[PDB]
Amino acid sequence: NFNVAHGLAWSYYIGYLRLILPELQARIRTYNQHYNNLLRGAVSQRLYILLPLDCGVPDNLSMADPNIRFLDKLPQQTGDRAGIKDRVYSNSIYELLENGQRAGTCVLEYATPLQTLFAMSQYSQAGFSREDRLEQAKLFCRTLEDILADAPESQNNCRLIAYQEPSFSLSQEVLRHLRQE
Amino acid sequence: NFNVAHGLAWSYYIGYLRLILPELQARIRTYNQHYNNLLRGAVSQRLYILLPLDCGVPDNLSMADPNIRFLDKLPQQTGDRAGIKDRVYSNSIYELLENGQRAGTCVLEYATPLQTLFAMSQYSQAGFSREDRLEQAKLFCRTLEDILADAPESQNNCRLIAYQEPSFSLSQEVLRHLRQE
Ligand SMILES: Nc1nc2c(ncn2[C@@H]2O[C@@H]3COP(=O)(O)O[C@H]4C[C@H](Oc5ccncn5)C[C@@H]4COP(=O)(O)O[C@@H]2[C@@H]3O)c(=O)[nH]1
Repeated sequence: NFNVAHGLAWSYYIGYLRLILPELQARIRTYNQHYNNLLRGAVSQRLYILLPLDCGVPDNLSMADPNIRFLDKLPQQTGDRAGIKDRVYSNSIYELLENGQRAGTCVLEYATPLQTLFAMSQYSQAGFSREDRLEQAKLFCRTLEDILADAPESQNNCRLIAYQEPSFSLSQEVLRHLRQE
Repeated sequence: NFNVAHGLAWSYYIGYLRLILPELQARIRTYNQHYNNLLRGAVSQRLYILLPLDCGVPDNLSMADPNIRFLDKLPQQTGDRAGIKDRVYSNSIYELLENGQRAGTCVLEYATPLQTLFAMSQYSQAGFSREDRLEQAKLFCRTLEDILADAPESQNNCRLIAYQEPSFSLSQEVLRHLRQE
């Protein structure tokens, strides 16, 4: 069942990343210059993409870690897509707390196809076991990294954060990637 | 390569159809009662989903047929999704012209995963030929129909329109499905 995660990764590139990454720096600059609080640190460049290998993808990031707190939305990106006039692509900005204080600010989200792998393992008609789910999650991330390595749209625009939970700190995991830049 | 279209279909259900179909009747009623022109026909119930087996999915439906013309958007559906606060699900309403006159009004769009199958066949690193694309497109539609047949979310909410181009009239193809209701 190689083909499942392979297709989901290509889908994620074709239907999302290649569309939004080219416009993301401009959107962040606009946020930083026009909407961001005058007294706060700039939003980091780059979309940070969370890849939990157990495909546990909560809708609310504050569920996964208290130290990750919603700050604001970027300006919306819209475009006609497959018969939908002005389909909306939206991204959320988070503050990352270290010792009750802001250590970082970045555009952050989960790779939503990992939600599909999770659900497919829960639905009997999908014919996809829980054991194949880790293997698929890993294959998804490899394929995605292979794609972005060749992608002209990835111009230091994008950072993948793969992780496994065995207390694990997600905010620390993100701060580690954020400080490397 | 059974697994490609299989996963894309499940993804389409999990990440879209199961989320929007339950709320679609309410959204259409709201449009019909509050936003729709007093003197026009009601928008049909049901989301009409175009499935061109050649995976030719233009962004603008007026490209595919002059007689299909954008009228309006439904009210937006929003929800927190995978770390994105207020991700937007948007649908477009079209008028369908027969002899220069309005014969029908419906919420209409293409199945966007067919765009992924198309693009995957164009990108060398995807390892997916044009010949496998028809087979995958067919498998996508079968899997989707299998899912919706068991789906509690599909409550006469949803109509699949599969077709192949050999002049073919898309608006007629849609009017045929629309008049069956
Ligand atoms: N028409 C229509 N189809 C939709 C819509 N939303 C999802 N779908 C389709 O549902 C399936 C599963 O969705 P996922 O969210 O798990 O995966 C997505 C995640 C990412 O997209 C975004 C977009 C905005 N913000 C975050 N991520 C790329 C990937 C593929 O996205 P698509 O190529 O658009 O197709 C998908 C896919 O086939 C919609 O609003 N309209």
